Amino acid sequence: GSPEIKSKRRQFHQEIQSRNMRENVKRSSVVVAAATHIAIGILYKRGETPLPLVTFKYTDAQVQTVRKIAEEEGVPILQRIPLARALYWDALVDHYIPAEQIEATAEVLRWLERQ
Amino acid sequence: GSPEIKSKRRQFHQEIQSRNMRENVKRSSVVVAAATHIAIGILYKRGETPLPLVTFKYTDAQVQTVRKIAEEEGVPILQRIPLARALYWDALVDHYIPAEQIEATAEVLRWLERQ
Repeated sequence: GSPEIKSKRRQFHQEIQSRNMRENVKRSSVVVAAATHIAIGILYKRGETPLPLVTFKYTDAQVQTVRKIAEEEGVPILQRIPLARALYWDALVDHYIPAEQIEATAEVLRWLERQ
Repeated sequence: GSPEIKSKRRQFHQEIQSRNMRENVKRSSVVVAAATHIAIGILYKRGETPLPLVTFKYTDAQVQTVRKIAEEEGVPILQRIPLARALYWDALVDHYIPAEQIEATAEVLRWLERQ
């Protein structure tokens, strides 16, 4: 895949998703955020997901609502600006994380295990 | 305005816009892009617009379509990754550019005047 086809895949898999925001937050393990700009959902369940999965991407004021819902549902949210940005631009929703984001995502999930 | 209200304003002014992509490209002076990721429209007309105005923001595969339409309509497109990103995150559509982007936007418009 060319960068162009990657961009088509990203847009398509965003558009085909049929989940509301609460459902997306609730099914996530953790939210990686850049406050007021980005929220990315990550799902990782040992022996279910072979790798962390990106569940959602929201932006701007939607991040406020994600924070409100995450608090209600007991999903932790962490400020990781570079990871949030990289996943925003490069990840495909409902797919495993890109290789380049493995190290940073594992660091978040070690934190999550401690939480 | 707090960063939170800025994010609400960005999202609102995006949602209230009622223009299609061709109309947005056609009314722009130049498109600032990060290929396969971002396209931002800029309008600047001396004595009409006191400052450059952000006309649109598109992402992912939509950038391909913006490039196709820009070619048809004679609107130049320039790769400026840092400016495209900064406008993506911080600018309000249908408003003048943020102060921090004045220098980089003026550089693009000097180029445009030469074109």
